[PDB]
Amino acid sequence: DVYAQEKQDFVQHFSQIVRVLTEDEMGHPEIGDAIARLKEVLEYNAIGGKYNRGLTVVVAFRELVEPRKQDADSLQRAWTVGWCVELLQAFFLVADDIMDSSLTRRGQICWYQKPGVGLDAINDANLLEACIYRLLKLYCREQPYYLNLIELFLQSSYQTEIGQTLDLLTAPQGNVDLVRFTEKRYKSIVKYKTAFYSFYLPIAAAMYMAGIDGEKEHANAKKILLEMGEFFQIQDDYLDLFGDPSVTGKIGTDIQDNKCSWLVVQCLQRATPEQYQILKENYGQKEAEKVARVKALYEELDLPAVFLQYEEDSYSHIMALIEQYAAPLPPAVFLGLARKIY
Amino acid sequence: DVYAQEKQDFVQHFSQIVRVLTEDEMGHPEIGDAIARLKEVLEYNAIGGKYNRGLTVVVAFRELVEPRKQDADSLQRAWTVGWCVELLQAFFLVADDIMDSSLTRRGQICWYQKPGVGLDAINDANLLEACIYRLLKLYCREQPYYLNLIELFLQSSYQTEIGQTLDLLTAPQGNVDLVRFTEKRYKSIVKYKTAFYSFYLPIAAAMYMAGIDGEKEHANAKKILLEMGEFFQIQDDYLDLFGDPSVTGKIGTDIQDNKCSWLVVQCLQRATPEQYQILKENYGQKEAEKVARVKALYEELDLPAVFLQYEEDSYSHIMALIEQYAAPLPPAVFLGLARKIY
Ligand SMILES: Cc1ccc(-c2cc3c(NCP(=O)(O)O)ncnc3s2)cc1
Ligand SMILES: Cc1ccc(-c2cc3c(NCP(=O)(O)O)ncnc3s2)cc1
Repeated sequence: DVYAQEKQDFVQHFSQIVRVLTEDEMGHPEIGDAIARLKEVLEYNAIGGKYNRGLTVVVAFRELVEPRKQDADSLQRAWTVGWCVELLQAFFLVADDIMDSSLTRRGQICWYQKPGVGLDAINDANLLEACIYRLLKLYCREQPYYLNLIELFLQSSYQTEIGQTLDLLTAPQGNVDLVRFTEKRYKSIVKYKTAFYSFYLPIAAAMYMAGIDGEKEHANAKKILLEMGEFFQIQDDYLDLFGDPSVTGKIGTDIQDNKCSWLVVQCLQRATPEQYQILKENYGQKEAEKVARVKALYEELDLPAVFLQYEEDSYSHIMALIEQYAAPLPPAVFLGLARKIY
Repeated sequence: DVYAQEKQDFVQHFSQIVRVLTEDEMGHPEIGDAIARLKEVLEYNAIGGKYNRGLTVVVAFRELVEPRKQDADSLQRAWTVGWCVELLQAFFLVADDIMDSSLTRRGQICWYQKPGVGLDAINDANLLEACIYRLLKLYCREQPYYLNLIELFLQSSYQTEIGQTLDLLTAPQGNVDLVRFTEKRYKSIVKYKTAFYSFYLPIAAAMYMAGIDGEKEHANAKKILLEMGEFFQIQDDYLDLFGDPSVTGKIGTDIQDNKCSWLVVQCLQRATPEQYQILKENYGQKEAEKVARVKALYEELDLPAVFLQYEEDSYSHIMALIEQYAAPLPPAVFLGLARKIY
């Protein structure tokens, strides 16, 4: 991977990200205990994932900038901005896991379930978000793209938070209501809640760092990348239930949780009224056999075939979008991502 | 009040703040349900207080700008930025009330305790914060002070969130530990958690709107205003227990809640070891008589006299600070605030 090549250097820069977010305030003995807590919060929640989003900033910056302008300090800013994208994500997850009452995240105890944390994790989460703008100011304050990146991350938060409201409205806990689970609503939630920050954000950020700041160039990249984000999430919903779980590690609780999955959406538009009932009675419940009987209704409806059909169509749609909207960015910016996700 | 004069026009602008935060997205039928939720969140949580912080932006802008540059649109931006300060506050309180497990706020049910809200209020809170930057962009994007205000509000969040961590570390729930309750720690919590956003923020914001953007001018105003914020909070802690409660409406649960109040701090530095014990045994507990016996130990120690003594010293300290650090701002900027708080 062009990712495994830059990965080491990405994770190693984290030590410096942290030093700087705790050292810059060495003039204030008074708040040392809060800054220690902050460190623990950064270490527990920004570390442990694959870093795909943050790393995309770095890879894209390398492909976008003329190599004579990749001086040591330019790269340091790319690593730093990649970590900003990872902290934005760590803010969202720490807060989501509290809202979902999740137990674990990456098979580790969620931060809010640790002894002594509880709902204080709400402030911790907000602190992760604040670190983003601290780092931008520390590293990028003099740069012509400074304001551009501030606005991009604030817009990234807002889109995500809007998509979270939409999700929450669409799939309450303690409420089966499949009338909400439409195709338009599904695409909407995906686009606002995950595709903007997961896919648009990191390429956009490298684009601004590269001086590529035109509205049209960004609109064009966004068209391709929101489309990829849509596919990524649909594949996430398919795997949840059909992914061989040793190939994931996770085990899908989508159905138990009344999630607006891609599966239940397709299911609903493909179902005589007797089918509705079996779903209306088994969706969003805890026991194995009532969750086995939904997996059975999906298998019975060749939704795995439907997915494979969707994955094929989607891949040629994305490639046509690259052909049509990538220029004047090197198509490889988008092709590297397409390769990771297909 | 110079406040009651501009108040009406402040509260009336809220209708427009909301229209604009829900109308600007009329191109996106898809997210209408999230935007309705947002409206409800704004209406329930940004309305109902006295608006002292937001109004300070407006009053200060009027005293700082030459009146030939107070065109209709300039004022609209001042009203809007005042509402930004109120939304920053509404974000903090919605989240604090969740962390504290509070029941009511302004004698109304906290937003997170409303049926159907619960911990979704965490996203709602974050949405209040995001509205700030949406409004700044909508109203102030072309202005030379734009970036200055963005940075000021992000710094205001960060300071507050840091002070919240400090508070949370200092006064856990389920932990009497008076060893943490020192004078230095109290001043620290107050300065970071409430004085920066309550007092520095709104004057600073008007200063930038006025073109007053020098680091020295801001450092000077900050010295005066963090000092006022310290006093305001100390008076808040005194009143909690001794304020005639018809003059407040509230009724102080500081002692029950193991709060790092100004009172328990003074108490501790003024106490033989037998006194420590009575406090160590009665602080942070629920029943009336164990809370009556702390109020008794305070009265017994002439802490009300101590306060009145502190209030006198404080008022001349502030006035000397105004004399010394106000220029070239009109001293009235600071004197109006001193008048509200003393
Ligand atoms: C911008 C970007 C780039 C790549 C990804 C990927 C996530 C992921 C993945 N997800 C595991 P995860 O649930 O994201 O830890 N599994 C296998 N391949 C990939 S590629 C996500 C976002
Ligand atoms: C910038 C600024 C200006 C004024 C205030 C005041 C709050 C307040 C007050 N507080 C009642 P509150 O608990 O703030 O609703 N009560 C009486 N006078 C005042 S003045 C707080 C902040």
